[PDB]
Amino acid sequence: GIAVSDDCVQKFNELKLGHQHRYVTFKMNASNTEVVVEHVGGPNATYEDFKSQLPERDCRYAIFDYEFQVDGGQRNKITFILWAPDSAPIKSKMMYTSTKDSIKKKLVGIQVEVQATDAAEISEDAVSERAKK
Repeated sequence: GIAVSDDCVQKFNELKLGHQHRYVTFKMNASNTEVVVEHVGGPNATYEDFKSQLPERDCRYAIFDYEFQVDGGQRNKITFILWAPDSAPIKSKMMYTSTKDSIKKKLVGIQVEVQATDAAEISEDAVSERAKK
């Protein structure tokens, strides 16, 4: 069973507790034995900084601290994202789907979950719609 590295939780806690990162992405390590931190986005990194780097033919996990306004007040939603494009190899989708429960349960405090399989499903409009639901 693929493990989740401690650093994943550390970076997540930095985002969740310290508001230190706008987002963190995660990927399987070279040996497919552990989930590891891939990218760390600074507090002022944009939704596009995150989305533009997702691989067309591989899967990723991510946490995005999604900020929006409701009636002029600020809100945030810790959003977990499974990026699993249809064009990824079946092996890869298999690995990331079957490990999804393990990583989510270690990242305590997720408020919103999104599973995206194509460009429209990972659009900011899609995440935003799900975050203020």
